Amino acid sequence: KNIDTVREIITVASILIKFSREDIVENRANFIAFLNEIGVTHEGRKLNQNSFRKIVSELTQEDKKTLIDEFNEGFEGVYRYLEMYTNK
DNA sequence: GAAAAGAAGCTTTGCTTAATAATCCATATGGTTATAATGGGAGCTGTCACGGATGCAGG
Repeated sequence: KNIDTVREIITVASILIKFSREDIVENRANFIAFLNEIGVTHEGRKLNQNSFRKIVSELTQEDKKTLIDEFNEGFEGVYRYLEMYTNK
């Protein structure tokens, strides 16, 4: 379904903020322009801000859990250091 | 083949918020006090065994 399109969204976000290029995620319209030029596609077309908030909105809680769990896999070296000093 | 229906793509719009005028207030700094006002205080008090460096002295 659309869940796979969201998977490529967060994966491109993972590469994007992983390679020290941050400022293009927090602003939204330029980010959607970036996603449209790299050629992601939900239902045969480009991405609208309404369409973006729908596809983020129309979404299941367990799938969201799956997406953040998949997202945390690249950022493992940060989290091991993060929790090694919090084992109280 | 019609017709409701929902998205694509424009707009607004009530709300927010970051930039910036205004103001006030901590802060520094200095001055200025004209009778006279003339040597401190805890110091521990019940180690101790060695040891080397002064220290003093007579031959």
